[PDB]
Formats: sequence, structure tokens, C-alpha cells
Amino acid sequence: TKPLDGINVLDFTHVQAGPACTQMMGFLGANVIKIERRGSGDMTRGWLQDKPNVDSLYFTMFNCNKRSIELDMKTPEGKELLEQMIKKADVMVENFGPGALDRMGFTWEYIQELNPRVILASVKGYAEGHANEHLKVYENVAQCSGGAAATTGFWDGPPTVSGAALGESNSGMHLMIGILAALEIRHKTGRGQKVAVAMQDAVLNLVRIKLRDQQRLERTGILAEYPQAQPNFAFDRDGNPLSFDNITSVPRGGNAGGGGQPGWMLKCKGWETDADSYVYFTIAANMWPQICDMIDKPEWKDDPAYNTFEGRVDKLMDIFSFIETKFADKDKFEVTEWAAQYGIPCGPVMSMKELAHDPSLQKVGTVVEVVDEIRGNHLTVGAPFKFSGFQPEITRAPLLGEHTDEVLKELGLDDAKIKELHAKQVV
Amino acid sequence: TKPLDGINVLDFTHVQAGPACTQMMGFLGANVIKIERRGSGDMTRGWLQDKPNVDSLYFTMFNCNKRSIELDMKTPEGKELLEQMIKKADVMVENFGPGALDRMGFTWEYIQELNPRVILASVKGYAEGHANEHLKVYENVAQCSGGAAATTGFWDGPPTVSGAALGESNSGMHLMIGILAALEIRHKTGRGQKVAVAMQDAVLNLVRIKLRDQQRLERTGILAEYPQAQPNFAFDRDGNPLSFDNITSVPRGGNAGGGGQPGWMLKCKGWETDADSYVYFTIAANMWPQICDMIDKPEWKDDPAYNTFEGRVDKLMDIFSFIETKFADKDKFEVTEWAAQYGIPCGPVMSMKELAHDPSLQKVGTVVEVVDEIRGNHLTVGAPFKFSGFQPEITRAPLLGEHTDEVLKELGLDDAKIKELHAKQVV
Ligand SMILES: CC(C)(COP(=O)(O)OP(=O)(O)OC[C@H]1O[C@@H](n2cnc3c(N)ncnc32)[C@H](O)[C@@H]1OP(=O)(O)O)[C@@H](O)C(=O)NCCC(=O)NCCS
Ligand SMILES: CC(C)(COP(=O)(O)OP(=O)(O)OC[C@H]1O[C@@H](n2cnc3c(N)ncnc32)[C@H](O)[C@@H]1OP(=O)(O)O)[C@@H](O)C(=O)NCCC(=O)NCCS
Repeated sequence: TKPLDGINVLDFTHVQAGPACTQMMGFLGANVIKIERRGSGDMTRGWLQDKPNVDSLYFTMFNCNKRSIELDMKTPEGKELLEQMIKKADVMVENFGPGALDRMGFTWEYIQELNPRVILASVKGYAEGHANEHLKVYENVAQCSGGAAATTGFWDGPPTVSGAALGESNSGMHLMIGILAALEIRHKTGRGQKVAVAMQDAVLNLVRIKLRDQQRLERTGILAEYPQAQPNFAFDRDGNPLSFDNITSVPRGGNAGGGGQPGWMLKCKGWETDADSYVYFTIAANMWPQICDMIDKPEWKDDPAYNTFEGRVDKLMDIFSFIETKFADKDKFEVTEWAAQYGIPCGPVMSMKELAHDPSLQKVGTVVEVVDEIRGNHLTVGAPFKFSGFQPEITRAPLLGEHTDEVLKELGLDDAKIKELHAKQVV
Repeated sequence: TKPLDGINVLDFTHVQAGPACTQMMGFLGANVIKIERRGSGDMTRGWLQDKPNVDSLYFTMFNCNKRSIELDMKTPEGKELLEQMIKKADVMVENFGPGALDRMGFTWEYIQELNPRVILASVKGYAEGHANEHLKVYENVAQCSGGAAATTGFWDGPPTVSGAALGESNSGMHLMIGILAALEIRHKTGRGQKVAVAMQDAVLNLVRIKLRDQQRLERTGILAEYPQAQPNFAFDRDGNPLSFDNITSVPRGGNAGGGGQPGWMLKCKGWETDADSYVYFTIAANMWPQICDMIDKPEWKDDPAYNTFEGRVDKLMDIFSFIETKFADKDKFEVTEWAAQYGIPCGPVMSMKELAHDPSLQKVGTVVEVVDEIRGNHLTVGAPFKFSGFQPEITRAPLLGEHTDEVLKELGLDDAKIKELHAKQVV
């Protein structure tokens, strides 16, 4: 049974945040109708195409399980069609610029009038009421606005963006929670709501641990687990010691633990020609005895200045450079095995080539081969939530306006009226 | 009113992913009962305490809108209590080791007998059926497993962890989608399901954009939007040149645009001294004339070496370098306002200090002061989704076992039976 079987989604989205949300609703069984610009459609179609005149992978990987209709909404008749579509919809999703949908006349107040059951769901860069409410935002702008960039990277480098789509897809996933929450509200009230997710807010929610850190820092002057609190280890630009003397905002800690336990990122065989031949190594509180076995160093058991958290930070990074020579003659996976006999959260850095073709991930339906007979098959990420009673069936992305007529006929429009809308350049 | 009003959650979780998920359900009105170990409780209580004897900000910021019972599940009397609680619950959420709830005599199969309505939701490190199914994993190991570390950072540095909790909180937010999807299945079938989110999978979902890049790289040999595509721009740590001639796995791209339009992290006034004195500036394809106006390069408007994306591939990092030059005497807010005039996607790197005291974020309920009379007030991140007909009411995290007797009394137990359980050391 598919969770969102029977849910009609009127999908006005483009780029990533919005499309990611409705695609995933589609994977869970929603009937998604993507509305697009005439001629060029969603800007992802033409964005970094790998073949001329063929929809890009940006588009196909975010628009499976959708049908497409073209529509000029800057048109009297196009507005009319939208009203009809809103009357059949359970949820309408949009991620156009601030005020864009309002300017077309589709304010929340008006949408409620058209259909008291419909949920409007929107992604914006900043929350409504925010000073930067009206700004247009892509991915890394939101990473910066939400605290992630400031706390990511090294103490002697710039704010650093995550390769993960903290701004875009992460927002779409948060919107999905909001929409689903709203559907649960509606079971109770019989009424739709507006839900919105700001990209800044979705990023900040993942950066909660760093707001923890900010308060700890404000209250105590120190973050004891951060590299900067370890004696003459971190150094700034000029050959100087760093410390928390003179740091009042959570700093970048390179490859330290974050919201997990303390660890570091360690080189393995072939690192010079293989950018991803590394493991990460968590040295936690719960499992310190089990860690001292692979290092063939039992001297750290009796020592009070090694086996406690507070009696360990003073030389936290000395322990890490130790092992990096001990991993020097072993690949990622062999280093991982060599230690994993002990129940240590220790893992390889997986490369995109390894993940894309990993048999495990394809077996569990997390990386999925989409059968696309028009364009040729491509991989995608499937549903990251696995259910005992249901499996997603992922189905190729629509050609531009491929379902236009089929959608217009479902609305009750006759064959002659369909030709008029075509010739008036509305569809 | 509230989305999850009337939903009872049996919350066995600890640390981050699981507690983030049940806290957010709590913020949306769920009745959340956190089951904790006698004596110690959730390990976050004692981790990174800012005052000793007082529950850490790690715990309070992940455990608002919850009640706490102490319960030794290993005793037989604690198992019969669990059976009564399961029969009243709509959802059970656990992390623990990959097969820990099963060991305790509460397998999915048994749970269904007790309550055919209940949803069992789990966070694990890797998906069931994966080779690494059995592994314990923390934040940074999960980032490594899901492709984020490989594609985050710079081409001349190591895989870099993201400060955002891609593995932990991100997994809990994905599980919440999962739980809410399962609650919608249940409206249709009257039956609960098992839902599970592997941390690797939640990470990979956000790294979907990089699986797009991996395929583009395999198909075409080049990622034209990456710095490495500029001839003679990028070099490894030993000074060897880095081009796409030799790259077979999606590389680290520094502060390139991701799923956004091309951009970079540019220095503003004070950057040598202020770690966060930067903006993200986007060079979108539709905005070249405007950029040329902003930086006074009218000669670049009609020049094909500059006026398309394709023409900029060989020189984009040089254009960013020159743009940056215009910001040397302006702070990040002045640069943002200046770029806003032109409609350019551009914002500041907000520091955690700035975010913690930002008036906009408090006004919209995204940074919230929690009233906590026991520990003193603290900030937290509130609900990142804003609704037209409901507001969260965030209440302080429970003291260990604060609500044990209150909870045993809602089950129906009388004063004498609760007296005996305290004596037996079950609760
Ligand atoms: C991504 C973003 C920056 C791109 O902005 P953009 O390319 O300038 O396009 P916009 O969304 O602002 O749309 C431009 C106009 O086209 C209009 N439009 C969109 N589809 C149309 C169609 N089918 N027919 C007629 N007009 C249409 C919009 O209503 C808007 O009108 P306006 O001039 O009244 O504002 C912007 O859409 C945005 O800030 N989105 C919100 C946050 C977000 O999701 N961004 C990350 C990308 S997923
Ligand atoms: C985070 C993690 C690595 C911590 O692991 P840990 O420190 O080794 O603790 P565990 O979860 O393995 O629990 C240890 C044992 O205590 C038991 N236990 C937990 N609560 C108990 C209680 N209240 N009373 C009695 N026993 C209890 C567990 O059942 C487990 O039993 P086991 O030895 O048979 O496996 C692990 O819980 C995990 O990988 N979680 C799943 C995914 C996840 O959320 N991880 C990221 C952390 S948020």
C-alpha cells in the first residue's frame, strides 16, 4: 500500500528544493502534476545537459514519478485552468521567488476560496517576517545564512559549503514533513493549511548542535573537544597558537566530531592519487577500552591521563597522527576491517564512483536504475525510508508537456477547446 | 489545532537522530514518553555539560516536549510495563545497536501481536540487507558513508565533514517523514508498519546532486561548473595540475555552486581577522549584464568570452577573484545589500553568534528561548516549518525519571503497585 495513493499534487516547482519534495511524494504514491513554462519548462531541463536537446540529469533525477503540462500562467485562460486544477488538488507546491504566486493572483486567501481542502506548501529562502524575506536564494546562499558554512571547514581556511544539498533538497525534505503534518491536520479539521519552509531554517535545524556549541561557548569561554582547545595544535595564518581566548563564535574545527563523539580523518594507501582513500576514526567515551587493543598499546588502560575525556584532550591529536602511519600500508576497507573486530564506529570515506555502483545500495533500493526508454537509463537515489508493507516503483521523468492533453481531458475539457488553448499559446 | 495531537510516542532513543525526530513530533503536538536507563539515562545528559550536575545543552536542545520515565527493560517486570505501554502507543521509535530491541524480546513480530496499530520506526547506520547492516555509526562515519565527505572540502585537502548534522539530525528528519507516511498508510489499512532510515541513506539523499555529477562525469568526461574545469586553476598539495582529463569520481569543488548556479565564497572587509567575514556570490546565467553593471565592466557584456556560461568556463575563478576585489572595504551585510540592488543571489556567512541573537529568527519562531526554571533558559531551534493555523509551544526537557510515577498512573496502576516497583528497582 502506498502512503500517498490518491493524493493529488499540483506541482508548480522548479530547480531542486520543490521538485525533490514532490518527487519523493510521488515515490510514496502521490499523483504529481508538474506545471511548467511553455518552450523551456523547468530550468533544470536545459541545465548542464550531458546530451544536446535531451533533458538533463538534474531534471530526470528530481522529476521521476511526475507528469508534465505546459502552461502560460501570465494569461487569462491559464489562470482559469489553474483554478480548475486547484479544485481537484490535495496539495499545491511552489518554490518560485517571493511574491511570485501572489502576483499571479494566487494568494493563500484566494486559494482557500477555490478549495477549502487544499494545502499550499512553499519553499522560500527566508521565513515570512524575516528582514530578508524578499530575497532569492540558491543552495549555498542558504548554507551561509543558516550557520553551516561558518562551522564547516578548517580554522585557517574559509567558510565551507557542504557537498550535501543542505539548502535545496534538505528544504524539500522538511517541506515534506510539513505537508504530511498538514494532511494529518486535515483529517481532524477537514481543512487545508498553508505550510512553508525557509531554506535558512532547514539548514539551521541541521546545525542545532552548533547552536548548542554557541551557548556553551558564551557560558564557559571554551569548547573542550574542539581542536582550538588542544595545546599548540591548531595554528592561525601567522605562525601562532590558536585557543579559545578571543573566540566568541563557534569556529571551524576541520574534521573533529561535531554532534558525534571525538574523531579525525585519516589517510590510507594511495591517498596522493586517490582523493577519497581515507577513513574516519571515532574515539568515544563508551568504548575506550576496546580501542586500546588494535594500537597494541595497553599502557593507556591504567593511565588516568589517557582513559578519561578530560584526561585525554590535552593530547587528542597526538593519538590521531599516531595511527595515520599505522594505516599507511592498507586501503580504506582493509583499515576498516583491521579495527572493526572491536565494535568501533570507524568507516571509509565512500567516493561517488563507489556509491553509484555499489551492489548493496542497489539491492536495498537506495540507488535505483531508472528504466528510461526515451533517454536511456540513469541512476537515481530512491526512497531513503524503507517500509515493511510497501516498495516505491520509480518511473521515468516526463518530457515537456508530455501529459498536457491527457491532463486537460481529465479536467473535462473537450477536444476542440484543447486545440484553442494550443493555438492561443496558453498550453 | 496541532498536527500530531493525540499521537502517543514510545521513545526509546538516545543521542541525536532518534531524539531529534521525536522532539520535532513533540513540537507538532505528539505526546512523547522518553524511556531511559535507571541512573544514567540518555548519554547526552552527561556529555559536554556547561555546568556539572546539570543536564547538558546537548540533552535539552534535543529533548524538549518530552516526558521521562526510568525503566530497566532487562528485568521481567520492566517487560510487562513495556507491553502495557506499547498497547497505548501509536508509534515506537528506537535507535540502539542494529538488533538491540530484538534481543530484548520485542521483535517486530511480537509488537504486532500486542498492538496491530503501532508503528515501529528505527534509525540505523546502514539499511537492512546492506553488507554493513550490523555496524554502529556516529555522525561523521555516516557522512563518510553517504558521499558527503568525499565531495565536501577542497581538491587539495582531505574529505571534510560538514558542521551540519547530515548523519544524525538529517536521519531523524527523514524518519519523521517515514513515520508520518506510515500514519497515512494506517488511515487506509487500520494497521501499523515498520519504517526504517539508515544514516547512509539519508546522507545519500542529500547528496543526490553529486550522483547527478558522477553520471555526468562518466558520460562526458567533464563537470564544466567545477573549478577544475578552468585550465591551470586547481592543483593538488604537491602542485600537480588537476583537470577532468584524469578525474573519474566527483571531486571536492571548494565553494562551487552545487545544485545552485555557479558561485563562490568571497572575502569581505576584516576576513584576515573575522573567520566569518564572507558572502556567497552567485553568477547566474540570466544575470551577466547586471553583474557587469555592478563591477563596472560594460566591455564584458557583449563579449562572447564573458557573456555565456560556456565562455566563462575557462576564466570563472578569475572573474570571482576580480569581483571579490570590489568587496575589500565593505562588510558582509553591505555587500549583501549592494548585491540585492541588482537582484543577485548573495548572502552573508552568518556566524553562530549572529544567528543566536538575530531578531528575525526569534520573531519567526526559528530560534526560540525555552523557559527552563531548573537549569536556566536556553535557546533552541524550533519548528522549521511554519503553518497558517498552528504554532508550536516548546517546553523544557525532562529531568531523568521526572515523570515515571505520572506515567505509571496513566497506565492505570494504583498507589501500592507503584510503591512496589520503586522497591524492586524496576523504575
Ligand atoms: C530559485 C530562484 C532563485 C530562481 O529565481 P528566478 O529564475 O529569477 O525565477 P522566479 O522563481 O523568481 O520566477 C520568475 C517569474 O516567472 C514567473 N513564472 C513562473 N512560471 C511561469 C509560467 N509557467 N508562466 C508564466 N510565468 C511564470 C514567476 O511567477 C515569476 O514572476 P514575477 O516576475 O512576478 O516574480 C527562485 O525561484 C527562488 O528564490 N525560489 C525560492 C527558494 C528556492 O527554492 N530556491 C532554491 C531553488 S530550488
Ligand atoms: C549511537 C550508537 C553508536 C551508540 O551505541 P552504544 O554506545 O554502543 O550503545 P548501544 O546502542 O549499542 O546500546 C547498548 C546496550 O544497552 C541496551 N539498553 C539501552 N537502554 C537500556 C535500558 N534503558 N535498560 C537496559 N538496557 C538498555 C541496548 O539494548 C544495548 O543492548 P546490547 O548490548 O544487547 O546491544 C548506536 O546506538 C547506534 O548506531 N544507533 C543506531 C543509529 C543511530 O541513531 N546512530 C547515531 C546516534 S544518534
